[PDB]
Amino acid sequence: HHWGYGKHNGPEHWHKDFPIAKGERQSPVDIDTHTAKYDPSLKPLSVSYDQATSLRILNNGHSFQVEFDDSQDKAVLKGGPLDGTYRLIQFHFHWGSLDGQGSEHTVDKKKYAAELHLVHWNTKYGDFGKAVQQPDGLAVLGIFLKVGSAKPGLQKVVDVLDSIKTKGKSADFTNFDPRGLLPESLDYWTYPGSLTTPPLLECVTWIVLKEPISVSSEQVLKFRKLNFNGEGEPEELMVDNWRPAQPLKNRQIKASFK
Ligand SMILES: CCc1cc2c(cc1OS(N)(=O)=O)CC[C@@H]1[C@@H]2CC[C@]2(C)[C@@H](OS(N)(=O)=O)CC[C@@H]12
Ligand SMILES: [Zn+2]
Repeated sequence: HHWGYGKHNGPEHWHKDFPIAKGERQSPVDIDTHTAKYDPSLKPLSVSYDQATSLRILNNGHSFQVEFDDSQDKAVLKGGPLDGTYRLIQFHFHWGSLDGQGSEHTVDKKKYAAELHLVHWNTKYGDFGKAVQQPDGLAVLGIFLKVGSAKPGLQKVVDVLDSIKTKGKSADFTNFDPRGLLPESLDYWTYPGSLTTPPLLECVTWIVLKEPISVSSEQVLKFRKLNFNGEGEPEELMVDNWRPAQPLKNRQIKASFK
């Protein structure tokens, strides 16, 4: 009886195995745009993905993830609210069964069709497993997806999903350029939070971009053909793998823009 997103093991159950689920800096949250305050102390944000080295794509049983070589400073996030250098380890998505839901963060209670998370760890802690034990160990760049025009830079991801339909399947996924998944503007909101799945560790500086990317209905439909189950098990479509907004508690969301 492991955690997931079903009726009997979904987000409302997670606290029993992971009591930090009810903690003081849980994610995601609703971003109330009128209350977020512009912070002119924020330094410019820096997304340096030109030397990114993608390796593999994996169906992990709750989403799919594209993994990178993080054994060197090759794809890094710096600047913004961050002190130091954070290395890209993987990206993944959360999405809905219908276009009206799927994102984890919301904006004035609006849900997007999906949300991309580019996960990075602070190089001062040496490895990802040590970084997640630190309050400033991770920086996750969140990007909303809305349904409209296709995102050309996403198509290479969508076309390999057939090959990783079920839990535990992976495929070679080299030479993928994550710059093709970014919107034009790097305007963002930032706040201190957590992993949005178990173990729910409170180790993340969240940086959520204001501008969504557009993906086509066909692209998102292919996400919804994935399976939570393993091969040869009853088919359970991988949809609605998002955690709802959590209490903001004693936090302020800051904006990089006026
Ligand atoms: C190093 C601690 C640890 C973290 C994570 C996992 C296993 C982990 O190891 S363990 N021993 O607890 O099973 C698998 C689930 C992973 C999580 C790191 C944070 C992850 C990438 C999440 O990223 S997110 N949504 O941006 O917070 C979604 C999947 C998460
Ligand atoms: Zn995520």
